[PDB]
Amino acid sequence: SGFRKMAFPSGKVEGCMVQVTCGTTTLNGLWLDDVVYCPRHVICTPNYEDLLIRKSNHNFLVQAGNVQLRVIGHSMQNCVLKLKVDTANPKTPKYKFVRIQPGQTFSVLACYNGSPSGVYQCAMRPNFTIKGSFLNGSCGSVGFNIDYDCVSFCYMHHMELPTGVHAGTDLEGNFYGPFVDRQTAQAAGTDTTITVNVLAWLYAAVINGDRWFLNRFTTTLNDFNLVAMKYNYEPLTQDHVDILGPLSAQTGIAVLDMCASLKELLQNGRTILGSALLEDEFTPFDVVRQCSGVTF
Amino acid sequence: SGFRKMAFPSGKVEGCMVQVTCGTTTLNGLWLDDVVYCPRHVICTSEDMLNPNYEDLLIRKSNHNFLVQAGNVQLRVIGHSMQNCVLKLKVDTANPKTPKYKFVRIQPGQTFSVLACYNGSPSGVYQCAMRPNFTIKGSFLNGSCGSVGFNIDYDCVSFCYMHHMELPTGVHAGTDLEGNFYGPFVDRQTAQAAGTDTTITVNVLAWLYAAVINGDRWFLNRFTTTLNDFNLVAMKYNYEPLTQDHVDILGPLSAQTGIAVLDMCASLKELLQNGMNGRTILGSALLEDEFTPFDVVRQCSG
Ligand SMILES: *C(=N)[C@@H]1C[C@@]2(CN1C(=O)[C@H](CC(C)C)N(C)C(=O)c1cc3c(F)cc(F)c(F)c3[nH]1)C(=O)Nc1ccccc12
Ligand SMILES: *C(=N)[C@@H]1C[C@@]2(CN1C(=O)[C@H](CC(C)C)N(C)C(=O)c1cc3c(F)cc(F)c(F)c3[nH]1)C(=O)Nc1ccccc12
Repeated sequence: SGFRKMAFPSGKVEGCMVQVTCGTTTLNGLWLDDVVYCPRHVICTPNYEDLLIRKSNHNFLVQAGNVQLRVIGHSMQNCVLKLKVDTANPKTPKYKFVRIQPGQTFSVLACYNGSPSGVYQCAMRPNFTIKGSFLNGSCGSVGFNIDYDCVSFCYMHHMELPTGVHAGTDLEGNFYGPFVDRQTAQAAGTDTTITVNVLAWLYAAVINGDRWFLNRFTTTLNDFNLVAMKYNYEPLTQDHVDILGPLSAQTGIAVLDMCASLKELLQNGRTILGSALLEDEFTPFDVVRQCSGVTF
Repeated sequence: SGFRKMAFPSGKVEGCMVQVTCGTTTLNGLWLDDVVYCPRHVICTSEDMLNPNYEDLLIRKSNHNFLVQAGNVQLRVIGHSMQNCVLKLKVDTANPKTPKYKFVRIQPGQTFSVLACYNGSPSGVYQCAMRPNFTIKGSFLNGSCGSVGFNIDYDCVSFCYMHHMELPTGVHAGTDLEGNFYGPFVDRQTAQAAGTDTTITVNVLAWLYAAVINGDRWFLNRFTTTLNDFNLVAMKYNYEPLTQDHVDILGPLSAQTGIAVLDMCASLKELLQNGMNGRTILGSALLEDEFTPFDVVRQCSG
């Protein structure tokens, strides 16, 4: 029993982290095969096309611990810098690049100077920001999930907003949300609660012996959606009902019955899983992987 | 900026996890050098779990009775010895992935990362704290015994915990890497009760300093208190006593924010009497006690 904010085992990702230095700027790089992916803002003192044409291969100092890697080429893809290196990473795992949807979670391996400092779970907020923990030097730190034995890289850290939340790109350099890689005052849209994730966390509470919030009532998907609007909650789709199915069968509580419990919880407000708020940073798959004991 | 429940990168520990099987029992083992450390209850029979005689069961075991697997590589056991509640299995090959490591025994209130494993393979990593009643609030299912707790300063892995059992309340109990249980727990399937748990006061105060560092000031007040008056309050709320030693360790955080410890104590006293009134501190609607003053410094400074 027990329910914690559990990250993925970061072992496969640590073997990919390298230090990238350009001028007086030092950040992190993701070494996969013979390419090092890192935020392009490492070339700033901005016109990225201009600054990149004025760079040579040896202008980029890449370090894998104490081993200096020789840059044999460089190219830009959106907001990511791709540095071709002479040696392929022997610790390159089975990996792929994915772009996650708002509401999806991932583990962040925070790094400084190419070395991993810590690991934590994060959710891609519906306003396309992450509520992470990043200090100066953590750009290039990545977000990932693990399915079977494949690392799915979904996030690269680029910036912090004046509000304290963070923003970054997928591994193709495409920013999540309306953010740009300029050191300018940027504002995130009004954030909303990930409804399907709160429902999955309520199923995790039933699995761990918390039933006080349950009620006899059931609802329709349309009535529950009218309620979600009045509370800044993301709409619940029929697709979300299908992904909640396995958790609904394991507890014997229909999704629309748990929706009537969530409606009641939102109108009145005890603790659930040691929290005094409705937690939205656990997907239905996060609940299954923790409560079923999925390994990697 | 930002404040999260941050675990240590588990890479160095994943390379040490092996699967240990004894009879019909399968659990996790920690492979360091040519020794595999695991909970000794792996030698218990499904029938006699209440009062096993470990010295008696270990004398009737041979090296070939222990099946150790490192992924797909079966390791040959060349010897076996018992140290308190841990079983140490001498193996023929030294772990090539053995990191720089040491064994430490933590004090209640201290935090650490838990690499949860099943069948020798890592499932997940979370942050934990040694509760004042000597239990941990882990997330563990059957087959998780042998999973370890660790801290990684510089490049050395401090192994401080090995998972052994779950108590009827859903909390967990285990040993240090010398096999000494934390608390009054024994490795038997006998009726065991953890004492009434209490809140780690110094950790809540450190987390309040982390909130000021991250721009949360709503809970602050002009009042100050004495250490003795605050301690009378802590009792009325099931909080552990705040000692002068705790004031000293909180010093660096107090100097970085300019808020005296006894002033933050008057804010905690106020927070305990009213609550949150709908407000949140660092995204939590409760007073968090699982961050030591050193965890706050690690995360906020680097
Ligand atoms: C990456 N190495 C660091 C880590 C940091 C963001 N970051 C950057 O390099 C950012 C690059 C820009 C996208 C060009 N960066 C400097 C910012 O995001 C940034 C700078 C400021 C301010 F000066 C003021 C401000 F109000 C603001 F919102 C800013 N954002 C990160 O994740 N956290 C952090 C803290 C301190 C310095 C750097 C970074
Ligand atoms: C380790 N492989 C598993 C994981 C589990 C505890 N655990 C054990 O093997 C424990 C060994 C004892 C110390 C001999 N174990 C069986 C328990 O701690 C245990 C068994 C029971 C009960 F039958 C009833 C009960 F009320 C109780 F509190 C028990 N504790 C773990 O951490 N969580 C878990 C869940 C289910 C099975 C095993 C384990």
